[PDB]
Amino acid sequence: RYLECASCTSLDQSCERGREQSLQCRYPTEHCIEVVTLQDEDYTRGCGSLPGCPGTAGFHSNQTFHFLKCCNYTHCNGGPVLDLQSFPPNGFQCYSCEGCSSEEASLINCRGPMNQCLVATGLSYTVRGCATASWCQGSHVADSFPTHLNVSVSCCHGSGCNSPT
Ligand SMILES: *[C@@H]1O[C@H](CO)[C@@H](O)[C@H](O)[C@H]1NC(C)=O
Repeated sequence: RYLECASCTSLDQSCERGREQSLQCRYPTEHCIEVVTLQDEDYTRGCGSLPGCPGTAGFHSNQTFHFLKCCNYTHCNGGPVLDLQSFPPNGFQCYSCEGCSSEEASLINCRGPMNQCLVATGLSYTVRGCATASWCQGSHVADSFPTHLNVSVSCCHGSGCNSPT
């Protein structure tokens, strides 16, 4: 039948404050979705379809945080608003830079499910940080890159394994 999802948008203050709003989605074609990007601060909750649902995907560096979640139960995408600090450190560290070389790259402490060290380059921006595997292997890195460049990703598991060589 229908799936009832939380609904809000950062155009409004609906994410950042208020009673939680509902929206009907067409399941199984659609699911509850929650998309976060903070550098700027874009936040949305509603209906959508991500391949790999239910699940989450995420990436953070020193100055950017992306997170996505998809799920299939009532208001599963609701609750308190997320930021990077909602996620307890997971024990790993990765090098970080924005779109960068060995002459600067600082380690950050990885949080939540973002336990892979990432390097990605777009044909020329380069980014490094902490990522989930689903972020490494999806189309998510191609998105969140300026315009329509050629994207290659490399991820590894192990603290600091994405160091600039
Ligand atoms: C985080 O980034 C800021 C730049 O806005 C920088 O001043 C700071 O040293 C960085 N710290 C870490 C731990 O990455």
